Amino acid sequence: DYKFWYTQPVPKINDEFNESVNEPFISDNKVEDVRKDEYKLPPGYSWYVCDVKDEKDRSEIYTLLTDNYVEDDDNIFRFNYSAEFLLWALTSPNYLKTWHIGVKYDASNKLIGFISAIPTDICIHKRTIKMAEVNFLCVHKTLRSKRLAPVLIKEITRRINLENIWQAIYTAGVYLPKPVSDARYYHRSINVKKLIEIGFSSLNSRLTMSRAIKLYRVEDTLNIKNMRLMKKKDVEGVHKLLGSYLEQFNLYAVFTKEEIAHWFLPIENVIYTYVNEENGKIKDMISFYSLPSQILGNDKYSTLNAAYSFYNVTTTATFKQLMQDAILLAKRNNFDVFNALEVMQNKSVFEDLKFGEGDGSLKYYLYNWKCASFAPAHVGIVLL
Ligand SMILES: CCCCCCCCCCCCCC(=O)CSCCNC(=O)CCNC(=O)[C@H](O)C(C)(C)COP(=O)(O)OP(=O)(O)OC[C@H]1O[C@@H](n2cnc3c(N)ncnc32)[C@H](O)[C@@H]1OP(=O)(O)O
Ligand SMILES: NCCCCCCCCCC(=O)N[C@@H](CO)C(=O)N[C@@H](CCCCN)C(=O)NCCC1CCCCC1
Ligand SMILES: [Cl-]
Ligand SMILES: [Mg+2]
Repeated sequence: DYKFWYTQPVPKINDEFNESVNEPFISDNKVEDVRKDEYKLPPGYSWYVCDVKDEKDRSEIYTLLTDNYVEDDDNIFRFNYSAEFLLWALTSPNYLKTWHIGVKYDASNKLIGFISAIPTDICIHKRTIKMAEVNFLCVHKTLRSKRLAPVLIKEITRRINLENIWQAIYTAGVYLPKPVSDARYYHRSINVKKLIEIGFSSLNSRLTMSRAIKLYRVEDTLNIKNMRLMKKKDVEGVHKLLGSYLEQFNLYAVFTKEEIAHWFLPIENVIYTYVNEENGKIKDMISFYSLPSQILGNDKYSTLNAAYSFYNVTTTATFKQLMQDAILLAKRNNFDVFNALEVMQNKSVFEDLKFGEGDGSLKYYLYNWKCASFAPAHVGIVLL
């Protein structure tokens, strides 16, 4: 059952809506009526507002997620967002410090839970709505299944509603009421022997080690020869190319110029964006973010270096050629695997480019919004 989720303005498990339905579960909400008081925590635990711009607070969030964040279904790989990744993820334009909420255990003064949101304009089925994007919900492994997570959820909802914002977008690997879409992850091996060693991949009695290395070999030469790291001059051209491209989709972020600068200007070991400029015009782009996983219980390796497909647009090449070059640039940047969801145009190139189907899928959710669900080809946004 979903005893907490049932109490929320989200679809029931059997709710099915027509294409023409595109509206809040609960309208005419009033900032005036929102609770002013912080939700109650169990005895000896306290809210804490985290300053992600302070290196020590940001270290505390980092340590909590390194120890306690999401794993694969077999508990071998744990997401290991870097501290600098977290700074970038949480400091987007017009972010609110008061949306970065920790919970401390009073007796140790240590952070045991966290939840965050950033503001984002989201276009769902051709209506743009101010939303919050919720991410990084984490409770310490030692305090699980004590119903802390609905306290964290209800508290960020209250803070977000104080800002006159009544919809949110979030993603999870767990099934919850009720996905507006569901995208499988696919994986394109780069460092094959490592991936075998750590049990990310496997060999069969058809594939020997040398065969598997040969299969995934790539030519160190770009299809689009001028693709280069994006520069601050490129920001308006990226904004034009990406903004135009994204409008075809059922669900996508509407980016200002300033969000473009934030979300794409490269930061080593965090975000990589490459552009093809022609005539002072940006005609193609490739982006991917770095998200390592800590490898649990492997004597030889501690970390799996992984690049995640972000936003990719081509006007002068094929999309296969574009994504071939995205794999190469990730190889050039020392990544072991290139990961992508079956969103946008991506699935169309998976078989050709030797991506393998994963064992997880990422569900997309909206809070307080009622709409038809859609196939993930129609999803045009990637959350972190
Ligand atoms: C308008 C503004 C709106 C703002 C708010 C919008 C919504 C934002 C929602 C958040 C979006 C975050 C997106 C995001 O960060 C990306 S998805 C990743 C979330 N993080 C992890 O998976 C970290 C590893 N696990 C944990 O820390 C814990 O297991 C957590 C904290 C997840 C659950 O802690 P726990 O100790 O295992 O459980 P209880 O405390 O006993 O709580 C049980 C209740 O929590 C429901 N639950 C479990 N996992 C959930 C999940 N991933 N989303 C939503 N709900 C989730 C569960 O169904 C149950 O409710 P139910 O009885 O109805 O079934
Ligand atoms: N919601 C925001 C973020 C948090 C939610 C994120 C939810 C996802 C959490 C992590 C997760 O399950 N990853 C999956 C996605 O497939 C994953 O890596 N599988 C890998 C490793 C499986 C390890 C064993 N079990 C996987 O299949 N390799 C197969 C690779 C292979 C390459 C060669 C060709 C065939 C397949
Ligand atoms: Cl080259
Ligand atoms: Mg709990």
